[PDB]
Amino acid sequence: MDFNLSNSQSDIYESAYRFACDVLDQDAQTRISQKILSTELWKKAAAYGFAHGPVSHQFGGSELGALDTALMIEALGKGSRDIGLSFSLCAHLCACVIPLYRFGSSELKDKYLESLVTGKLIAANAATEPDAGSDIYNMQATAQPCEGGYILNGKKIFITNAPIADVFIIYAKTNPDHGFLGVSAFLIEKGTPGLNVGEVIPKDCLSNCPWSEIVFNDIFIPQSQRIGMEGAGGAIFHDSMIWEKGCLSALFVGGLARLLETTLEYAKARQQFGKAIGQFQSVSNRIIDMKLRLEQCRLMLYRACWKHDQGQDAEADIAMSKLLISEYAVQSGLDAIQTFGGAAMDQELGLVRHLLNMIPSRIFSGTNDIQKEIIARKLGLRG
Amino acid sequence: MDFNLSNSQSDIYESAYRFACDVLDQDAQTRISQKILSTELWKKAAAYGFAHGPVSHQFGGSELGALDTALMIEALGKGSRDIGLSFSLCAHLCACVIPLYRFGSSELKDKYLESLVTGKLIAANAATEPDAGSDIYNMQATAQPCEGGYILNGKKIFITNAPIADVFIIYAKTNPDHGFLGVSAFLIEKGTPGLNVGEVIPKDCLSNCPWSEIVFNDIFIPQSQRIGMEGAGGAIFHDSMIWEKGCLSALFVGGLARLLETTLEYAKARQQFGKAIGQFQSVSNRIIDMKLRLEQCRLMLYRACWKHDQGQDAEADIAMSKLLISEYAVQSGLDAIQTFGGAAMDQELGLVRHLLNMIPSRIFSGTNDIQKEIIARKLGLRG
Amino acid sequence: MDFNLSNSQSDIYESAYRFACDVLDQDAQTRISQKILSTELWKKAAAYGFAHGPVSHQFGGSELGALDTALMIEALGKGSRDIGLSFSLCAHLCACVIPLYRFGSSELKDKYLESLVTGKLIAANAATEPDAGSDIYNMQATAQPCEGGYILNGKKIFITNAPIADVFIIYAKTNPDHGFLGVSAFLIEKGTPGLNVGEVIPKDCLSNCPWSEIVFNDIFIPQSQRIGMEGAGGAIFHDSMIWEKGCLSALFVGGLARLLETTLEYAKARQQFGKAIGQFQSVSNRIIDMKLRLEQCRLMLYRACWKHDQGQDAEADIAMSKLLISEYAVQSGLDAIQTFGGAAMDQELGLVRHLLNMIPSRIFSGTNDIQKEIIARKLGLRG
Amino acid sequence: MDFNLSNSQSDIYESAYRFACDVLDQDAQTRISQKILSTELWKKAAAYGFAHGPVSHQFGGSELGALDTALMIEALGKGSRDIGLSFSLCAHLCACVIPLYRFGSSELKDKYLESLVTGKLIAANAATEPDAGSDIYNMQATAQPCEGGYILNGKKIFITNAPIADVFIIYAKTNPDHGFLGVSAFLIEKGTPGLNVGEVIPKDCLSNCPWSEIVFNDIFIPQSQRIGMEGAGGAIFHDSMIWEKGCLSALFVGGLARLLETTLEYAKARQQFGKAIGQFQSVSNRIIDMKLRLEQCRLMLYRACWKHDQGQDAEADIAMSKLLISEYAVQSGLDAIQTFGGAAMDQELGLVRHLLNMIPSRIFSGTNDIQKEIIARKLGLRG
Ligand SMILES: Cc1cc2nc3c(=O)[nH]c(=O)nc-3n(C[C@H](O)[C@H](O)[C@H](O)COP(=O)(O)OP(=O)(O)OC[C@H]3O[C@@H](n4cnc5c(N)ncnc54)[C@H](O)[C@@H]3O)c2cc1C
Ligand SMILES: Cc1cc2nc3c(=O)[nH]c(=O)nc-3n(C[C@H](O)[C@H](O)[C@H](O)COP(=O)(O)OP(=O)(O)OC[C@H]3O[C@@H](n4cnc5c(N)ncnc54)[C@H](O)[C@@H]3O)c2cc1C
Ligand SMILES: Cc1cc2nc3c(=O)[nH]c(=O)nc-3n(C[C@H](O)[C@H](O)[C@H](O)COP(=O)(O)OP(=O)(O)OC[C@H]3O[C@@H](n4cnc5c(N)ncnc54)[C@H](O)[C@@H]3O)c2cc1C
Ligand SMILES: Cc1cc2nc3c(=O)[nH]c(=O)nc-3n(C[C@H](O)[C@H](O)[C@H](O)COP(=O)(O)OP(=O)(O)OC[C@H]3O[C@@H](n4cnc5c(N)ncnc54)[C@H](O)[C@@H]3O)c2cc1C
Ligand SMILES: [Cl-]
Ligand SMILES: [Cl-]
Repeated sequence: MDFNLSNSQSDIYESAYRFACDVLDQDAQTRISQKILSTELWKKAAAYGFAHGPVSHQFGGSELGALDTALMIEALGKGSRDIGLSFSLCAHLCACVIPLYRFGSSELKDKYLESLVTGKLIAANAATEPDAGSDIYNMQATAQPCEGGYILNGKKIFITNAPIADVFIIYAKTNPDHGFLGVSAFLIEKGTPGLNVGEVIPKDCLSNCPWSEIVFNDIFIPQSQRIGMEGAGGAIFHDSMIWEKGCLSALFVGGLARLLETTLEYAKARQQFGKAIGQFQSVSNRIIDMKLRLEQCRLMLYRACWKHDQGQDAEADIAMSKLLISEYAVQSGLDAIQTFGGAAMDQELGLVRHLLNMIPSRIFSGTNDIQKEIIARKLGLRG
Repeated sequence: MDFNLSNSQSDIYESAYRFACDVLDQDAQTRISQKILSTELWKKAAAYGFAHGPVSHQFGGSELGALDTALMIEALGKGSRDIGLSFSLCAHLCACVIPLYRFGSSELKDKYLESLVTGKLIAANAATEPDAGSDIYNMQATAQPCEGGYILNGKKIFITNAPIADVFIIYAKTNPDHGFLGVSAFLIEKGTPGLNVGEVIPKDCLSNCPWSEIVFNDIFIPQSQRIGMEGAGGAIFHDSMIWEKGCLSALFVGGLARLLETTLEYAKARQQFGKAIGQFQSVSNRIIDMKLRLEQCRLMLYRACWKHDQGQDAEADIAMSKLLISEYAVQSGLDAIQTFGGAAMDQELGLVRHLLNMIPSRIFSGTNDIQKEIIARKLGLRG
Repeated sequence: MDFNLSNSQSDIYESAYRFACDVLDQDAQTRISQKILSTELWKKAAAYGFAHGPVSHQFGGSELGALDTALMIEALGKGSRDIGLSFSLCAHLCACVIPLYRFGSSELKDKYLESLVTGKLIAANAATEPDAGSDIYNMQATAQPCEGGYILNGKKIFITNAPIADVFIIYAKTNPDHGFLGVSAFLIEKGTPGLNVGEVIPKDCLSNCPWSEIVFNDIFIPQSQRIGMEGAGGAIFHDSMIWEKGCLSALFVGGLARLLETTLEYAKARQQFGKAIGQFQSVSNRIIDMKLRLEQCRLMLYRACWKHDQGQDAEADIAMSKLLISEYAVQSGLDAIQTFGGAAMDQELGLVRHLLNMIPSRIFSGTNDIQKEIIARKLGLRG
Repeated sequence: MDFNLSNSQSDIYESAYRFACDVLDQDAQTRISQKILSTELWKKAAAYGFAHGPVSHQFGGSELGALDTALMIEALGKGSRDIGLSFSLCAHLCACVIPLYRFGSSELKDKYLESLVTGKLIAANAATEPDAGSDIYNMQATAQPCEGGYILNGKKIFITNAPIADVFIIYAKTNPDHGFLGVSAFLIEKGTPGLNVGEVIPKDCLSNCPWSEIVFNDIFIPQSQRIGMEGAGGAIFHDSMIWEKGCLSALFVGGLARLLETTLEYAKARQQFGKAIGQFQSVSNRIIDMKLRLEQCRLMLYRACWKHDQGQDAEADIAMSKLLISEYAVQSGLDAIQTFGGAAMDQELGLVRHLLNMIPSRIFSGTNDIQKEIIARKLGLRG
């Protein structure tokens, strides 16, 4: 039992924090105001190491564990205001790079993986459908086996990075008899005949992180573009979501550390009735809640990632961390706004934008109600 | 003890609801998207009766009580998506029309009141300052008595309607010896020398409801433009805030009724795992919270306004209603977003915009921490 | 819309309050300490009017509506510390007297009803079973039709008043083919062969309100002791629970009014750090929550009972009031303890005992989770 | 960063757990029912090691750190239902043994310390007064210096173990000019002239853990019985409370682990409506809250104790852990009762007694409002 980072981990965190502050946070306000995802800046971040994670040196990666990867992402969330870009980059890492590395054939990895790890190519993960959100294994897109590969039809929605992606990691049914056991995963390139990528659909939350629908109209998928074995697509999706929930969520821990520092400074400086507003217990009690939340969810995050790195079953731990981080990120965003009062409306300071950016954290990679269902199942309550 | 509306009250509510749906809600999505406050549409709403409240027939008003006025505003909040326009109109009524009617001289009312009641003129209330928010009686703007009236200097911030107002109801110290007893109220016209109205300052919440700063540089206020007696400005401000907290807050009760209907319809229609999502208790428990909140805060609102109409001391009741409505409006906005999941990001449906519009309700007219301080004082805990 | 009591209602409340203070609360501390239910005192309360409710003058009652009955019970909850006795009396009224009056034949009412209304006889309602709590229509006790009546077998648990009852209102299946439509209700006398009333089972909550199990071993029920029609027992039980949830819950509104007055007095009188503890916002914020809860749940209670008296469908309103009153009674008990600190441990003052007495309010007459299921069904979420 | 116990720590926990189950939990139900604190059993627990903590081998101790000591206490809280005895023992360790070891002279330690570490003698800590609870440095008891020592007068209340203690660690003012700097600490023996120990005062929470008032009437304290330096009594008290809040609170973490296991088993076994009640999300969502709380507060506890063992400033960490453990212990007690419904009233199972035992955890060693004030001060909000 030890609660210090190693020297190596401290160096990883500090280097990522410096890059986030000195590279990505530069001119963030202009990109945020204009709703710009700068692909050239995204690629520099990818190549720095944010697209690497556990990938081996063979493919340009850093062989990091889950805890190391989470520390880099926590630093990114604390140091850069451009959380939409950070979310886009981390989705590419956790839901696209990592499954290709963990399950792709040698041929597929040799063709695509280093390009994704360096950001030469941007990827999008396409699983969710109009009638398959939480009930993902109800997906209806079909990859019908045929001579030489598959014929793919269907529609995916809510696809982060789709408007800017060069490749798509898609999940579809190769056996409509089954749910989970009937899904396979495939890599398809932008421009393939029959792949219709929709225009960006605007949103107020994470507003410069592009998403859109994609429609498959009779796409031919060559056999060599299947990721993993036939029917393994549910397991591949599940594994990718463990990585996304475990490490991507660290963004919001770093964002909460930043928010709490801003909120503490204001509560010490702003005076009403002849005293700092932090001296009123209505004000300080909320700030203490923010502090309590930050410390608890950071420890839960670190333990979930450490358990994964030890080879232990961390599924419940990752569901608990994803739930706590996202709940605490939203609640603390509300508490920071309450601390500032009318001053919270300022768009430069961005407290309201911060709350908006935290709202989807309770939805992405499985809603928090679904996290409770996962934990309930691990506790024996779904037998 | 009776919980029905009278026939007259039902007619007032239904007429206001029809106007909100059939006039104001028409083309609201375009104005919301473009961040437009249509002054011509605002004036039609004012003249319909939303700028009338308790004003007598002599000045074009309807002699409504607080409960009647709140019902009209509740209908407005349920029927029109353009809550920024509705907030702007209700601020003009509660913080400008009503104090002028209740405290202005015959001469001032004869010159200005009917124009404000018909919306011929738009008014803004200017009390808050950089160093006087919750601690309003710390305001530093000074109206120094001089031959013929006053010399006014100072700065006001967060002033709803300032960029579009023709007249300003301003509060300033006529005696810097005192706080509350040292404030007077004045009506000043747009264009008076020394009145510098700032450009609109954008915000994400209530985004088409304009606000800005105003600076007074050596303005001469003629004696006849003082509203009420010298030093009564604190009492006038206080009375105006009772009306704003009591009736303007009804907007958010009507908005919660609308939100709950939308949320119920979706939870019945959207299916996952082979059933409507409303069949999962994680989903329905939040919707029941929304229902419980709506019923409780509507009754608290109605009782506060009824008590005022009976001539009873309703200050604690109004503080309790303002606190409950705004807390419940924010919490229910969060719960509706959670019900919809990724579907909540759609900008046309506007669930995220609705949450943004509810966030300032816990701040305007006195924060909810200040409402607790008012209630504490009424309960004898601040002696 | 009116929020005053009538003169008649004010008189009912005040007379009940005086009886609760001047009769029942006398020597309550001794009975509470010794865990005594004084049947002679219970009978005086019954005869005063607490066993009357809506029963007609023909049978000794007062023809009160639900709101009148709730006011009497609210006064009882505020004026008497002996809430175990009050709960016992109100269970007899709402679950035994009222169904016999509403559904019993002329012959059964002529034999028993006036005796129950005067408290000459004490009754217990026996519905719950080991395997039928929330799922009450799963009850397994059987009243098998036979020549002359029925043969009754089964076991009931959690039966308030069973150790002191002279008569039992029992629910059992007359058709094991059905659930709700298969239940009938019967009145059986203490001492009937085969009726085995268990010894009192102690509890820490409502500790002097006796309950026990009852076992039926081949009881013969004569035909004339069926209450209502064959198979109407589910409807009779349901109606009785509407009365119990609607009016019995008023006990806890009166108890919260008493608790809040005690808590306010202490927060003004107790000083630490040179000021009354009510001046610290951590302390006052909880007391304001208690006040907000009291006002909201009293209005919800009154509206539910008024709607019933108007002949409107009040089922959702009664479920909402039962849920809010019991949740707020428990939360406010916790908040009063927090206000007093170590002083809350005093057994004479009884703040901890008060919390214990409120704990079962979230369980009796249907748990609060079941109240949410009822409200969900009324909102169309259980179709 | 590592989240495993060492082999030594696992052995400490497991040995303490076995002793708690196989020695202390034996016949606990009888002692709980009769409100008995068995001093002979208490002494066996003390001698086993529960009175040792950090005390050196010289005095019979085990030289444990704070984390080791907390693990032993967590095991005690999980393994023994007799939490009143466990609280009594841990108060003696943390508030009496530890300050004597850390601050007492060689002469005082040689006379008393090994006897306290073996439980040969029981000690009580007497700091709180009628007018000095949270505001402890307002204590009014006076130890007036005189020839040969001090004359002690005053009154202490809420003193755990006073009715059974052989020695008292008392705090009193040696300089009524100052608060914190004016307090000194002393050891006095039962039977000293002028020491009047009150009779046990009963309570419903921790009901077999005796407490009482003590009155000092002109007690002569010889100079050699002062613990530490003159005026160091505030620092000694503060240090003792760090140990009590840091390690004694582990009792409630172990109790929550036990409660959660009991609650999970019931939610799997109890069926209504044809399924285990754990399958209803209203039920499982609360159990998941219990699980989330247990994991978070155990990690916060372990980190606070580890930081203390590393020589770091752990004051904020200990205040955060004491607050979270006690809040989560109370909330989880409420949630377990809600899970069981009417079955929670059973006195043998003791769910209601468990809630009662957790209620004072939010008060002892400083209320949770005071913990927030400590954290606020550490965050710079009390400057
Ligand atoms: C920012 C963001 C980025 C995203 N990026 C991607 C991406 O790149 N690729 C991709 O494939 N998808 C992506 N998604 C989609 C995401 O996976 C879905 O939003 C998620 O699976 C939830 O599905 P849904 O939104 O359809 O909600 P629904 O499943 O319709 O849920 C609606 C409500 O019902 C509740 N509910 C549903 N089932 C249950 C149940 N069994 N028990 C209890 N409650 C239940 C939910 O918790 C929620 O409250 C993204 C979403 C967001 C918000
Ligand atoms: C939508 C909107 C419209 C507005 N329109 C107008 C307008 O037209 N005219 C106008 O004059 N003003 C207007 N205002 C300003 C409004 O009156 C102020 O925002 C309000 O008075 C709060 O002051 P503040 O924002 O400076 O917050 P502060 O007073 O700085 O409060 C900051 C924090 O400290 C807390 N706090 C302060 N004092 C205490 C205390 N004693 N106890 C406990 N907590 C305390 C607050 O509750 C809050 O959490 C508007 C504001 C909003 C949001
Ligand atoms: C003070 C008191 C007095 C009583 N007096 C009487 C009396 O005089 N006569 C009598 O007949 N009975 C009486 N009862 C019993 C009472 O009716 C039952 O306690 C009640 O019906 C709940 O059943 P249960 O206790 O078996 O809990 P269970 O039904 O076992 O419930 C256990 C848990 O599962 C939850 N749960 C169950 N089903 C669902 C569902 N569908 N959805 C979500 N959650 C669910 C519950 O809410 C609870 O959290 C009394 C109870 C109390 C506490
Ligand atoms: C189980 C138990 C065992 C105990 N054992 C001992 C023992 O052995 N020896 C001993 O000396 N004492 C003991 N105590 C007493 C304990 O130290 C006091 O209860 C504690 O210091 C709180 O003081 P109080 O109870 O007088 O509450 P008060 O100080 O009167 O507090 C009342 C309320 O005011 C609040 N409050 C007070 N000041 C502030 C503030 N500045 N800001 C915000 N809120 C504030 C509190 O949080 C609380 O809500 C024990 C108490 C308990 C419950
Ligand atoms: Cl305060
Ligand atoms: Cl469910």
